[PDB]
Amino acid sequence: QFLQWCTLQPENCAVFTSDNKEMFQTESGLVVSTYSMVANTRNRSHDSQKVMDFLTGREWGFIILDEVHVVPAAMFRRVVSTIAAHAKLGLTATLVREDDKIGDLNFLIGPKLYEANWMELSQKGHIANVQCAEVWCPMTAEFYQEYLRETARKRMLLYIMNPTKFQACQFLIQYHERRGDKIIVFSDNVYALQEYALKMGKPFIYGSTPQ
DNA sequence: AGCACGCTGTGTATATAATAGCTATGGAACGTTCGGTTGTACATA
Repeated sequence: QFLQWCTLQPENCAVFTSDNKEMFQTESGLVVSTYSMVANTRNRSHDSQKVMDFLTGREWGFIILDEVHVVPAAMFRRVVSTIAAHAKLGLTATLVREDDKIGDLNFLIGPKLYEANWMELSQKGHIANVQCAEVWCPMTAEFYQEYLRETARKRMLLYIMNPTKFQACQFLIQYHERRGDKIIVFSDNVYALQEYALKMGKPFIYGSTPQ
């Protein structure tokens, strides 16, 4: 995106991820990295230790914290202190977290400059309109009976795999595919994700996947 | 009938013309047959 929208020459851009760790040697350049590769404290590899020293030694002029709703976490906030910078910007669509650490952003990166409405940009053609829906798949009699006895932690897997949900997902997928739509099926539970994918013969992605 | 002797043809040398037929002898080509597990974050009960 940086290359496409502005005239940033590729020579001055270095991506510090788990794959490649080379750093730009030109006087002034750009580093696009991740919190996991910059907030680590205990164990850094030899290849990743020179890069971190390269980041720390120089006095940067600007830091862009994408998805800044995770910076006030227990350890991610450490990067805001270690990295030297005279300007800090936070970019996030959602500025909410379950705990009370959201307010910590004030003394980490500063105040909230601007906010934008969602419907205003939707009616102006800048973002798409969505008809949100919530389908009620009544649990079948057989599955439901077990839901009463089982404990909290297993009850989750029980009400995620009820057959009616399989039928509803299969019907919607077929209906929208006929409409020439590209569908995404989210699932935080990996076992259900694999079971659904192998049952419908569709690709799936989860945490164990190589980049 | 075998051996000695006389007679007769053949070869070798020389020149020469005529003629047709085969032989060498170089020169050129083509065809056949041998040398994955650990450890730490993060988000939620």
